[PDB]
Amino acid sequence: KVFGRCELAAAMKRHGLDNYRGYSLGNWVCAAKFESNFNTQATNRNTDGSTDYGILQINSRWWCNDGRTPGSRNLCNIPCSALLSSDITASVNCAKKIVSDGNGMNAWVAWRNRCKGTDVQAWIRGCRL
Ligand code: NA
Ligand code: NA
Ligand SMILES: [Rh+]
Ligand SMILES: [Rh+]
Repeated sequence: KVFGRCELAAAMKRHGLDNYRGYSLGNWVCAAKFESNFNTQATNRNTDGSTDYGILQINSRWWCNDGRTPGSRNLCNIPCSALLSSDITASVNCAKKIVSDGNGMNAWVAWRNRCKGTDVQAWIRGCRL
């Protein structure tokens, strides 16, 4: 599923991301924009052999099992394919574990490089929430 901006903002708010660990909803929308272009089916291979999955590009090195990432963890206790669903529940719940892991949203290099220190409120401007 390719979400609209405000549709994704509403779905993330309902699933409890707004101000989760102090990160305003605009931070999560901005991260999703630059990670996946709001596409739940997005996948990308990493140099280490792991793969990033879904709307927030969650990694098989630590967070999910994709059956092909050797010497990895599955800390969200899910198949990586769950992160590609039109239903973002698994990606949200797994993102809450990731953002709680010590580095906050710096876990998403796209957030650090494209969203941190910017006017992220712009990502939810105009949305009915
Ligand atoms: Na990415
Ligand atoms: Na894994
Ligand atoms: Rh939902
Ligand atoms: Rh509201």
